[PDB]
Amino acid sequence: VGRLIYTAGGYFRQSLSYLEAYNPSNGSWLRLADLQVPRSGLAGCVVGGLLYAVGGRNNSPDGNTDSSALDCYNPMTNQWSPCASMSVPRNRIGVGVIDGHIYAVGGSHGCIHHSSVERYEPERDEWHLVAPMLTRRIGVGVAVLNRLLYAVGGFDGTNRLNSAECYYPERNEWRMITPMNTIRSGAGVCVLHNCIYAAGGYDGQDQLNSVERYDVETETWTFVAPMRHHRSALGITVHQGKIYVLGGYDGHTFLDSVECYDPDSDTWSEVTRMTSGRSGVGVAVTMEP
Ligand SMILES: COc1cccc(S(=O)(=O)N(CC(=O)O)c2cccc(-n3ncc(C(=O)O)c3C3CC3)c2)c1
Repeated sequence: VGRLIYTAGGYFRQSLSYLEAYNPSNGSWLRLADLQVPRSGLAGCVVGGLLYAVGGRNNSPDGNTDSSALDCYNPMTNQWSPCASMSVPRNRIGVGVIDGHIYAVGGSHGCIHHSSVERYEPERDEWHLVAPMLTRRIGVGVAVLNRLLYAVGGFDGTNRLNSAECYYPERNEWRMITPMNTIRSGAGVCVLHNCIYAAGGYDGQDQLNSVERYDVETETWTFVAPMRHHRSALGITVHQGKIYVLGGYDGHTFLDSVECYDPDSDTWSEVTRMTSGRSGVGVAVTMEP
């Protein structure tokens, strides 16, 4: 009990510093301490009850600065603290947590599209590079299932991708998995039960409302019910057995819509609205502040 969905950063006209937390138990939103530096295209995650904001870019009227930053938010104090920075700036990043360690995957630095991957050790406050992906990927969806790390879709600098790959930590090795049925860059990727879900994204022509899931045992991708809204650069998380998608861009509007997927009924429903429309947020779940 007592866990909230935190959304950090994002974009609307410029990169944002907002940290806001939604309580599914009562529908309330809380505005919390702003990020020290505005950022869009970041990712969020939680280790040990602390929220981490990783990478992104500060797009402002006076600049576009890609971020190598790792910042830690403590709900007990409502304060952000800098942690060790990554080896390289990573905008349009994806992240995943394995056994208390944060993996930062891909992303861009200027016109460079990274295949590199690095791993953070909170206990030592250190990053170290691990094996790079087989493909350069920005706008990459990342999730962890059964202590394996998945990198899904994205953009390699020439093509948006339907491909996906998996990292096996004990071998420090990446291997391709079955590709998705749809090209997706800037999708929301998460894990629910024994499947990796890829929701939304951009296929090179349109923002998508379709959603597909990879069953790690059968190695197949299957479509589930589509979202009500097409969206790219959405936030996503799982809470109490349901997927939540937050914001994104539908080709016309920066959405404030938050939708919730119930896997038992295979249905999406609108559950709340963010306080303002935005895309490119980082999202994670931890205890209320
Ligand atoms: C029109 O304004 C917009 C519209 C949507 C999002 C933003 S954003 O400020 O949130 N943002 C812009 C940036 O960093 O350029 C961002 C963040 C994460 C990933 C991605 N991402 N990565 C690759 C692709 C693709 O086109 O294949 C995309 C885009 C999402 C499909 C972009 C600004």
